[PDB]
Amino acid sequence: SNTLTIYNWGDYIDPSLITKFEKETGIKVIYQTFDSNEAMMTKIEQGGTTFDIAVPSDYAISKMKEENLLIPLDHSKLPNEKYLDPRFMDLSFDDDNKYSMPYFWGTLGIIYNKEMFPDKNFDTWNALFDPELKNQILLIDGAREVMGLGLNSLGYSLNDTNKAHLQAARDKLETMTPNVKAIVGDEIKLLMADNAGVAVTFSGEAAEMLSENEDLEYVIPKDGSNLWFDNMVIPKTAKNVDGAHKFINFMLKPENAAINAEYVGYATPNAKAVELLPKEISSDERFYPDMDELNNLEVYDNLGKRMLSYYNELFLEFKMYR
Repeated sequence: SNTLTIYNWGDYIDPSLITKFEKETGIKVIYQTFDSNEAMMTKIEQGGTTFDIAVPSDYAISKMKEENLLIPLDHSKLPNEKYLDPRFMDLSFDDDNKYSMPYFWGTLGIIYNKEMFPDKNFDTWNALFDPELKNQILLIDGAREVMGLGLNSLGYSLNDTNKAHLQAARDKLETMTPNVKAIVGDEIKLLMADNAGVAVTFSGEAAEMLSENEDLEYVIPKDGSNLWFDNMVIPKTAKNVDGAHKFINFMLKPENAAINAEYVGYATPNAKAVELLPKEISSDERFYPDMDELNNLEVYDNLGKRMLSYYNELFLEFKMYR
């Protein structure tokens, strides 16, 4: 058809690139946001003819593969793939990029106000359980994120499928509850803006936050955290498959990738776009770390429908205690 329907995370594109795309292709873009991979998957699983593009994380791509929910990409319609950094390609969630193309990548970490907590060390997930942090923490509303930090706080993998370990992680996270002001998503950056003094959320949200408030700092705990990749896919709900390839190729153009990274604040996977960014952005090693610095991070795995649903049930219980 002549309409393209995009499903993406909240606060995760420069709207001016959608305008630019529409003007350049004559395609009309419809754009719906989601707040988690779990919400996105639920909707895509209902089927019908809905979305031409979705932007799932790593494990969700592998899960959507398992469910036969993705359309293989025509790489001949994607010549801008050559500009991507190969370190972000051919990763185990989507071998040979058969189904997906890198959008943004990042980490998970702690954003804290250095003036509020000058005596604290957020180098460990265990700093978050300090009883001086009563009602101080804004936690990302994400099951893999929060179960993962609970597991990591115990010294376990964020992909642990030992049920005894998962129950231990839920019990641990219960002990954090007095320190939790709210469990929220995109609101965090606004709630922390200097218009609670600790947040756990994604690197790009932290980049935006730190740029507006000098007193904030972002640290990735040294006892392990998450490294993630969000990639564009064409779900089987698609009607405008050609248009979808056009959008993907458009977003792989370096000037578009640079504009997007500059506006949104997340790290680009596009090796030519990095050059186009202002050096104050690209030189920031909290957001553009050296690959050695990432050697203690773990990428979420698709644990299967049953175990992923159990993570979701445990996270929901944590959410309900309070």
